[PDB]
Amino acid sequence: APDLTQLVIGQTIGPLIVDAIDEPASDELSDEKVILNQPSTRRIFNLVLKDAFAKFVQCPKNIKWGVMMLWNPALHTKVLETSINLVKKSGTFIEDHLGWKNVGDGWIDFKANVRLHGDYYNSVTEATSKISVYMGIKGSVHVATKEFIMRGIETGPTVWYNGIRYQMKDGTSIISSWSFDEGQL
Ligand SMILES: [Hg+2]
Ligand SMILES: [Hg+2]
Ligand SMILES: [Hg+2]
Repeated sequence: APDLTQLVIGQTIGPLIVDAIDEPASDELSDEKVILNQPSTRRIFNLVLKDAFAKFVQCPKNIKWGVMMLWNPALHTKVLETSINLVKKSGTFIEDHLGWKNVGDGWIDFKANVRLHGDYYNSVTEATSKISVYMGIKGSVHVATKEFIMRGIETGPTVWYNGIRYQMKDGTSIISSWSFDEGQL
């Protein structure tokens, strides 16, 4: 297990470089009447890390959050399920800030800064680590028809692992792939 607790910006550690070191329950979400009456979407955030990162820090390659987002006059977020690699019930999905406007025909266009978190327990070291994903999302909602369109991720996703932002040694992302498609776990 590498010691990742005393790092500085710019350092190389194994196959990685350190880019940064200072990381930045409503009843409504569980009421099928609210879900019926409001624009909502159920999505999976599927994260696949590169092998060299995953093996080095001893964190599994594939992490998934099953989430819901709901628009309710505003943007409400909830983790429904996580992949079995994350500590049970440790997943969180939070909206930090939101901007929106009416664009006519009863549509609203929005951008939000959101973050996912979860804990991972290493059974060899018996230590728990924190995974964080920051992203800026864009969407559109139509309250009358209850339509919620996810129009993509504009900033991020940016992964922090135990409060450190890594890149590969060659400056590329530690992420192999990600998706934020409709679905549930
Ligand atoms: Hg990880
Ligand atoms: Hg907010
Ligand atoms: Hg990670």
